[PDB]
Amino acid sequence: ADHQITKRTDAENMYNTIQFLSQAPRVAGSPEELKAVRYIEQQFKSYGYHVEVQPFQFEGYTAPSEVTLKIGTEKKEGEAFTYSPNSDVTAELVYVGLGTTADVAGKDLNGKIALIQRGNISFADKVRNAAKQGAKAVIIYNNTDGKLNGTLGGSDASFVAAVGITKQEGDALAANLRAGEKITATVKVAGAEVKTLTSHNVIATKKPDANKKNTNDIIIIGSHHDSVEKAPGANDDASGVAVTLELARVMSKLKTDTELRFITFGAEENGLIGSKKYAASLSEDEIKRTIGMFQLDMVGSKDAGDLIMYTIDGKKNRVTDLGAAASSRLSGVLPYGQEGRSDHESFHALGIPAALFIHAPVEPWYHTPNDTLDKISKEKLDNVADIVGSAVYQAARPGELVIEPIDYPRRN
Ligand SMILES: [Zn+2]
Ligand SMILES: [Zn+2]
Ligand SMILES: [Zn+2]
Ligand SMILES: [Zn+2]
Ligand SMILES: [Zn+2]
Ligand SMILES: [Zn+2]
Repeated sequence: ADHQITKRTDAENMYNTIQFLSQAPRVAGSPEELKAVRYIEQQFKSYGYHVEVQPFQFEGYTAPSEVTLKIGTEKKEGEAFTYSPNSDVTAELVYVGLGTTADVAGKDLNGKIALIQRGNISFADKVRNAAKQGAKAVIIYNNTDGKLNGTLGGSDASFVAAVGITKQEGDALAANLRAGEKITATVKVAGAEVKTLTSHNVIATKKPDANKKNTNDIIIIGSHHDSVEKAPGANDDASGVAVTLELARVMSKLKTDTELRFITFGAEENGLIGSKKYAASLSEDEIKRTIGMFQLDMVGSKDAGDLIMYTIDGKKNRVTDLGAAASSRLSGVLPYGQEGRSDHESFHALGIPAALFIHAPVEPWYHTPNDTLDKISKEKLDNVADIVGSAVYQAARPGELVIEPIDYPRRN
């Protein structure tokens, strides 16, 4: 059965998809993401699919033009978190540990700037908790080297300007404050702005066409078509889009007894907005009938590691069982691990078996201007299409689904 897939997976087709999409970054809600949506829609149509485009709005964020952070007089290096409000405050700096509801409680922060350490709770909770006590601004310092780049999740007027700084420059301030030093700081954020944008999900569905063998099962194969600012996103995630499109083309040449939904989600980098919006469109019957959701994200980099399957809870499910079965016949042992950070999380949330297929550890070009076409491996793209396609086909081919018992290890 695998041969029906493996003899049809065209690596050149996938390479070409990536070439077209990665000519420029595809920031969610931008003209470039719209261009990708149109392109993807047209390719699905070319394979004979009826296509639907689901629109949705979300709050976008334009990084601030001026990020000035100063400790008394010396100018420091800091980066405002996404969705950070604007500010022009100069006041005493107060250390509030991790910034929990208790840490900031027993401390006078009214009109002051809070110094918080990165820990477990979200950057959003810290800013929010500090702002609740009167803090006019928040300075968060990293736990490791390198600049601290984070996001407050989404817009929220309850926030106050928030900027991040490296661990070294943070432990120093915290130490002096604990030592009893009275420090004054300056936090000025200008340029930041939030506006409503529209993104889209592209859905191509192949209804079962066997006949008496048709089941009422549904399988979703997805990827996301947006990329981060300044990143051409060849591997993240044009690669996933490419495999999604090619597998749709491959399946159009075969009879199936399972409904297949090939989807490219928008605004994945903004917090899985697209997939959340699509998941929310499903009926209770559709949810119970979806036997598995396969997410393809970063599956073609010559500089990435081996293929692995990630689940939200780090447990095996129907999708990892199918992935492992296919791989066992085609390439060898395919491990699984625990990780979210992609659209499969939106389906796992509904109780639908889901897994992310990705090459880990990821390449160093991840989310950089270096995530380009010349880093792509046709051989790897073809391998992923072969494995994911055969895993899906094990279920979609006419006849009852049978998954033989096979062992595969969990790997972190
Ligand atoms: Zn192959
Ligand atoms: Zn092939
Ligand atoms: Zn639209
Ligand atoms: Zn991605
Ligand atoms: Zn990404
Ligand atoms: Zn080779």
